[PDB]
Amino acid sequence: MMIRGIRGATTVERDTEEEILQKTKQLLEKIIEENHTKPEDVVQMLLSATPDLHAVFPAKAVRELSGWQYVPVTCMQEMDVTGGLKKCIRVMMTVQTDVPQDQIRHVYLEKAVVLRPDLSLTKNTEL
Amino acid sequence: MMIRGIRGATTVERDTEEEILQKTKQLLEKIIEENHTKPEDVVQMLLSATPDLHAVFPAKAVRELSGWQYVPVTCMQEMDVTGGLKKCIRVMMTVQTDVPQDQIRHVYLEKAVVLRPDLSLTKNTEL
Amino acid sequence: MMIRGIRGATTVERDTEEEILQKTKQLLEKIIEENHTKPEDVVQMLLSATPDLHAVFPAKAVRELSGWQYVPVTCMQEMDVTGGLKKCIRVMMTVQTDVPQDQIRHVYLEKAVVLRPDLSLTKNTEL
Repeated sequence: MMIRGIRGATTVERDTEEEILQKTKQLLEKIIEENHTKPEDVVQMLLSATPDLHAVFPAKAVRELSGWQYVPVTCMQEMDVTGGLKKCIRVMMTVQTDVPQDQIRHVYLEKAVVLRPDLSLTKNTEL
Repeated sequence: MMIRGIRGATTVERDTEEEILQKTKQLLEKIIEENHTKPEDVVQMLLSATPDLHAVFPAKAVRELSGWQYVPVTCMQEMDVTGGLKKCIRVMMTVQTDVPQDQIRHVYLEKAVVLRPDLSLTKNTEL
Repeated sequence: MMIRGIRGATTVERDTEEEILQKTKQLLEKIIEENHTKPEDVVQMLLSATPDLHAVFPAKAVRELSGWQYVPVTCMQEMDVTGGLKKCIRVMMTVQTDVPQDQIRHVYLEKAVVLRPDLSLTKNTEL
């Protein structure tokens, strides 16, 4: 049937394997929870990292998640945009689903919450 | 019906936000003109930029295109190839469509016209 | 029919066009033979290269393979992980197939044999 991309993004405080794995895992887990995604219905996944992250391939966390051992995943370098979010891991998970495009739940965590499309910037936060 | 990739590429003269969004929008518009693509039929999109481009994520132009705000898109850095076309933006748009693979209209604009494969289906269907 | 990614990887001894095309073509042919892949059933392909490879886009091997000239493909840079495999080409081939996720045959050649899930761990018996 129809297939849909699911986006997510998250950040780490430091380029360490523990942080990259933990935050990638948490991001994937939230995407799964919000979209009700079963690993057998995942076509494939891509994860990107900004060029300030080198400790580990974030795909390791996907490969270790129980039940996800056959999900095809690979990584890539995000483009280096001047002023772009630093230490950022992004997902493109492709899933078989009947859920319409405008109801798919994309997930933005940690410092990537500023990437939510739903928000306008608050001009005065205090009064 | 089936899912198919549509490829595009374009270039800019300068690493500026207005040029990268303008040429990326024009490339998407041309893809829509030629393939008749409706945003809800797009599974997902990937945009790449050569590493001489840093001013903006080209995906911004997709996110701002009227009706396309729910199309999942993310970017990546293109490889740096010796002699590779400079200042180039490429797209891979994954869509649901019944158009056969050899009729999908891949779009090469600006200096990326040098990338077109110049295939001959008139001959390939025969010999 | 379901869509599924197929993963592959290989390596070259030298960053030359000749070796990159030779080893990418070998990798493609092996994926095709293990999965019985027909080009019209390929949605699209992505190929990544480590940042030590500049001589050619590995996608040239796909564009030049007989009957694959309408398979949409594009490339990206793999992320630079410390101690990541050097001179490595990775593939994500998206295909229409009824084969179960756990029976897809992912192909890892040359020095990328260490990326086989069943070999990646062998070193744990030794150090």
